Amino acid sequence: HMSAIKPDMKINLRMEGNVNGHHFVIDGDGTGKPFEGKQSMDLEVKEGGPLPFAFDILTTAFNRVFAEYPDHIQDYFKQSFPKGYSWERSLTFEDGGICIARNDITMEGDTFYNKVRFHGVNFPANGPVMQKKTLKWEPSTEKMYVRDGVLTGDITMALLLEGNAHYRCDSRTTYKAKEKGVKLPGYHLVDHCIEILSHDKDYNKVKLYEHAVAHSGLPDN
Amino acid sequence: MSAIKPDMKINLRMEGNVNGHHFVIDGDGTGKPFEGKQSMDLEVKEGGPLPFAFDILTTAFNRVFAEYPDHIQDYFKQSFPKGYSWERSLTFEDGGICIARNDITMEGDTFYNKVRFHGVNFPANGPVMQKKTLKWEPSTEKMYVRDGVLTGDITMALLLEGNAHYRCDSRTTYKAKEKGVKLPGYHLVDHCIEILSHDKDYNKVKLYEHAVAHSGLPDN
Amino acid sequence: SAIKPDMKINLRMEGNVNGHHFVIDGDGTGKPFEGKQSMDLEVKEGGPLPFAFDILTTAFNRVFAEYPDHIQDYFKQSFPKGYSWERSLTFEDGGICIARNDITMEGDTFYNKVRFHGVNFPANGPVMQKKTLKWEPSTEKMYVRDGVLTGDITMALLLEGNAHYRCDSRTTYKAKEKGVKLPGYHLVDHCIEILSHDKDYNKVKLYEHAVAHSGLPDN
Amino acid sequence: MSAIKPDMKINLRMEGNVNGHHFVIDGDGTGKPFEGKQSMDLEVKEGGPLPFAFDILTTAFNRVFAEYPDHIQDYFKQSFPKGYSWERSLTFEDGGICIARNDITMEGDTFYNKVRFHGVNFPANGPVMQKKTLKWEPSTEKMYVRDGVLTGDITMALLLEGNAHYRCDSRTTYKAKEKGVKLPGYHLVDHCIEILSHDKDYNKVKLYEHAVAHSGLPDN
Repeated sequence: HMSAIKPDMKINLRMEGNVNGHHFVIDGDGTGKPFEGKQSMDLEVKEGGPLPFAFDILTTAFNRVFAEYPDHIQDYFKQSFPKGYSWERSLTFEDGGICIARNDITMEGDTFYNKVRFHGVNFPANGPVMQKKTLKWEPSTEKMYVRDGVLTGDITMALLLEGNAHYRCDSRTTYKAKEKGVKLPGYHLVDHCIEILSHDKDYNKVKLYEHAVAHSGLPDN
Repeated sequence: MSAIKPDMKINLRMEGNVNGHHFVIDGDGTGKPFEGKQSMDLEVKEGGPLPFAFDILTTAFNRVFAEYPDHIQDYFKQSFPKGYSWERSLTFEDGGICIARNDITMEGDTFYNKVRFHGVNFPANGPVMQKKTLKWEPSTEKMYVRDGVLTGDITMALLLEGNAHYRCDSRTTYKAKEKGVKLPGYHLVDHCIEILSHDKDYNKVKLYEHAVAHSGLPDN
Repeated sequence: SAIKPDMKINLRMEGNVNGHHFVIDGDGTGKPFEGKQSMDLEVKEGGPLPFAFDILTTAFNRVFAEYPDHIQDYFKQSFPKGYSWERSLTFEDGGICIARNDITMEGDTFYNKVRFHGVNFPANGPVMQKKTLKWEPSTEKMYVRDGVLTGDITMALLLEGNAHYRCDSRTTYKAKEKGVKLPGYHLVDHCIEILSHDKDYNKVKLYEHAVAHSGLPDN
Repeated sequence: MSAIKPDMKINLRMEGNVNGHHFVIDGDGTGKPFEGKQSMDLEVKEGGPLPFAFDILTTAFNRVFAEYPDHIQDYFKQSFPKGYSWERSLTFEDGGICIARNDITMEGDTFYNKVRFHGVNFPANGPVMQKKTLKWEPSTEKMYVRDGVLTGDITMALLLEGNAHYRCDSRTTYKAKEKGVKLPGYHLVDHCIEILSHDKDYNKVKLYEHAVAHSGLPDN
């Protein structure tokens, strides 16, 4: 239908979560261009700071409506508004650390609202996360498809570590629309790149940016 | 002057969210720490009736209730009266993943458990959302130290109607709250857990568990 | 190089999946610098295969990837002495495959000795029941772990009725000669296709196109 | 008139490759199936000496030698004179991934095993390639039926030099050569395996394993 999505969107996000027995609340004002698949956010930890973990593991939980979609790819995400949609996500890191995240997404005019939740367990004390040895998320490629009838995305992720070592994480998100009638898209790919643009010593304030582009792979891309 | 007594009470509240259905469950239990045997009556206070298999939360309803033999260090009875806390991951073969955690404390003859539980990515047509589970099969927990921390891994299996099984890998880390508590060597904990009875919609459940720690073959 | 812009390809695989043994020969031709290669495969032994042919197909040389100038090309750098890989394919339903290929080049031809071993596919899975359609296009991630080039992939077989069958690959790349320069983190896009086949895939014509890039926001 | 005797011989030859290194290990030993014990002296005919920890081949060297109680259907002993076969995947925590196979048959009082074994992606600096393993810890195989086939999953751990552990998940699929043989229901199989003896190079090795099957708690 007609979406309600206009090319400059405000972004309003709200995260509550616990890693390793440590609670934190974080807020973010942000703005974006859904149709260019770009956005940036100003996160500010409202409780639980300084976080004793790496802020990087939180970042992808900070909306694939901001994915530049070609018209030969069904945009399950933009066609899900006004009503909106919600995702669930597991992150499984290679040292048995595992997070689950939920984000539920609505729209009040020029603004997306995100009630996000984040939980992480089993991070080992001398690992990259708890010792905060992380540098950035490398550029990834999300594999999009339908299983048991739900748009699913899997990703093979890797965090750059000091020493230019890499820390592997597997990602699986399930997206569900709030409204009936949303066409399921054929299998596709979504390149992204996420980025901490600026940040203070303790990470209590953070500038985040993301660029996500959908494509069919080779070749034709 | 022991912190652990032969007949103990168990007081628990869990709060969780699986597939986005919120819930709070409360349990009122009794145990025999030295016999590794305990039972519990749980009543759902919010979220009833639960739209997923009650079974998935049951191991998240305390290893002080294991019978430990003298030749295996008993970390959990050693962690009291101050307490301890576990974090747990449950990874289901169909994408089902839960994380959970329990902070156990003690007042006199009573354990106080604050428990959380979050489950994502269970399919609509799987054994959990369809409520086809009957019971956790009796299982063996592998206990070992990794990075300063007591850790158990378990190959779990949920028995289903039609008698197929449905697999879960669990990892649990246990952390004493007081310093200095001595880490056990490598060992095994035998478990069996059961819903003795329940009301139709699982708003009231009586749970029972039994765990016995051992060293395996060939000394058992 | 001495890797020519038009290479020929000599393949020879020997395999065993679910205790079914097979031997498969393939000869083809390539445009290494364009990142493209097709091959005519023939099952010399153990056919008609009791399982989906697609699972063997990535087992049928990253040297055929278009590498841009800002990315180290480990694979063409490894020649003319060559390189090797072991790979593991972990499928969602417990089915596991491992593969190895030694890749040598004498003259204008690449030679591959390729091994491939599969265990624990369920009797009624998409693999033993032949319900696979094609691999979907993919995107290998290349990084270094413990001084060895590694490429991990989120793979997915398209099946009958458009369902998918997930698979996770890990591949480790080892240059033959010492101290060949390890590349920085990067991606290869892939697309592999059976172009045509006969009834029981005793005869198979394959194509693959790989392009290396450093991801957004550049690619 | 039962096929299996209380004192069998074992003839086993293995062919294998880990990390591009080929090898052949031949074997000769004995054991008591109804007791669930066996032992064998293993000779490296080729590939020797072996770069990698010898322990990772050890479980790949027959559940016939498992002690089953009358209340559990013994799939393996009900497989013979015809015999049975297994496939194995070993998935190590640091990316190392093994797959193995064996066809077990019988000729008189001898079991004959054709063992294949292939490990890939073991990190040059790991305990595997660096040979810092000491032993497998005692374990418990979880036996159940998937798609009509006997499948046992294990939570394995290697003890390494320095009191650390190395984790490995096992999945084995068991298939009789004979039609009809009836599958048991869920059970546990306690294992313990031991290099009893070996030369500095590990080209000659004496092995011992002990298997006992049971219903787990509280029926053990």
